[PDB]
Amino acid sequence: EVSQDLFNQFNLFAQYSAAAYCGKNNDAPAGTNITCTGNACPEVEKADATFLYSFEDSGVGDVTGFLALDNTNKLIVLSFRGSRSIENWIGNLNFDLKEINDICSGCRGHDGFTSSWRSVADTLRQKVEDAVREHPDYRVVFTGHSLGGALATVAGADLRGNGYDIDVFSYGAPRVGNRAFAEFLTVQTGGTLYRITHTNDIVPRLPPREFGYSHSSPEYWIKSGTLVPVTRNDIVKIEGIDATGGNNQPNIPDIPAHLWYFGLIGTCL
Amino acid sequence: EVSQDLFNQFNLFAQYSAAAYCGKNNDAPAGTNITCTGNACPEVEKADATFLYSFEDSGVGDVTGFLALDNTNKLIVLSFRGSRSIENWIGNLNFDLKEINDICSGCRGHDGFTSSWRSVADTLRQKVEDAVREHPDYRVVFTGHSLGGALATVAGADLRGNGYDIDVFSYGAPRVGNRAFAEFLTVQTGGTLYRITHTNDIVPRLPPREFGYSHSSPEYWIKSGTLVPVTRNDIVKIEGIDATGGNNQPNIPDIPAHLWYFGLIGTCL
Ligand SMILES: *[C@@H]1O[C@H](CO)[C@@H](O)[C@H](O)[C@H]1NC(C)=O
Ligand SMILES: *[C@@H]1O[C@H](CO)[C@@H](O)[C@H](O)[C@H]1NC(C)=O
Ligand SMILES: [Mg+2]
Ligand SMILES: [Mg+2]
Repeated sequence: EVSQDLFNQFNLFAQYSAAAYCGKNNDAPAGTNITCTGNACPEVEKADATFLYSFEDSGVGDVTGFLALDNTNKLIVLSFRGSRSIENWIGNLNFDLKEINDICSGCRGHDGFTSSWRSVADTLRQKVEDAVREHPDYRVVFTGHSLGGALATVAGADLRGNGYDIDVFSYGAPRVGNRAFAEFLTVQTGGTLYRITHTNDIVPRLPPREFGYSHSSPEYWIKSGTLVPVTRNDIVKIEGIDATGGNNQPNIPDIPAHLWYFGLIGTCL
Repeated sequence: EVSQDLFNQFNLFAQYSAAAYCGKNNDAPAGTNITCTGNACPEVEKADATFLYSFEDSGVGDVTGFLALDNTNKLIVLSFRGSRSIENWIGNLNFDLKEINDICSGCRGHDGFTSSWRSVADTLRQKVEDAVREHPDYRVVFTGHSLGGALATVAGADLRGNGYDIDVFSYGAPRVGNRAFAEFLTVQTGGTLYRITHTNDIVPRLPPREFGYSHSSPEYWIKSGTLVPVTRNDIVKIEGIDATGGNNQPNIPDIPAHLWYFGLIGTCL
């Protein structure tokens, strides 16, 4: 229940997000080709994909990721990495909200996520703004898995509307803000947010709705199981803020489902 | 390629080997249903498979695994687990041989593998013969991945001939003995050994041939890639002792290939 072209984009940026974990380089020199261990990003390798900027443990919050240039699919991809130990990150995850009137009025965002992007915003903003210059005809995409998907969502909403669209592909991303921030991410122009979830993944269910958090619409839900390859007919678009019938169900969640988004993600062989 | 039935058996015992890693209850009571985390053994869960005897950190070489009763497929499965950390086990691997003339004269086996099996052979032989006694129409299968594949190979060659056939399914198993032991394993009576390898897996290339180690015949080589699903057309039968063309090729080996035998194995999500 998705166009074949959309399914390919979902698959391609899932591998870009996985490359933020399994890239052979975290302190790469700019210009080297992007490769993954254990065949984690086969389609990223097939393209003329090179680094533009890499960062490890930058700002505060340990923001890790890279900015890439794809000459085959005609993209500038900013990819954030999730936590190095997702099992640890889930348990020690804070729930405090912080007023983010700098993005939208009445909006409240997860304090950890918002403050992490700001500490790196001023640096990352020029790196994307220098890349969009030398390649204005290229599509700028923000992507990330787990915490990376949350960072890409905050970064996308903060840099949108300055001359270029920014599309965001998040995989297993947690809730990032309150109802007002969820409404903002749902209708904000200048790019499309693609929020991907997998079965009963626990992370898209955190922080709880009992703490004022809310999800943006729509949701692209993967019904196929863990370690099962994903097809076009295994994805359901679910419209509605905080809608049920997808990842937001009152059943018992699962951690392994967090690591299977079109393939192995969040870890490397 | 292999037949549809043999392909189904290759898949089933790969999950029995993977269950030795990702069994939820390692110190499981006898009679509890066999389940896995991360969907690591869905075919075992679908079957009426229960634990007969579970052993963890047993014997000398930290022998871990379980004996299982499968009433759906009429099987008595002895599954051996590999090393907890495959990377550290590959490095700290001795190449010392020890005479095992009581299995076959002129035969020498890897001193580590043979001594570990002997440290629990008496205990495990009784548990197996007890299960064969109450289910004489059941097939006895020894299986294992990595170090577990080596233990299943030497335990089969030892216990064979005592009234019940013993088939062995090994996945990514290293060499265990000299050429005299390889020819014995190749033509031994009372059961069939299925030695299964994947692309350029490093473990079936250890210990090196230059230290007096040989591989039994034949070889079932999975030529499909890592994180790629296996079809029956992706398995190649290769006859000949120490034959080349499958896993034994003059190229650079790979560790991730060791963790993909029909699915994720050797680690758990
Ligand atoms: C980098 O990628 C390009 C495009 O595929 C390729 O032609 C080039 O050889 C790659 N560089 C290396 C060192 O592999
Ligand atoms: C255990 O498995 C058997 C056979 O598959 C089934 O009849 C039984 O209901 C199961 N019980 C539990 C608790 O899983
Ligand atoms: Mg959201
Ligand atoms: Mg052998």
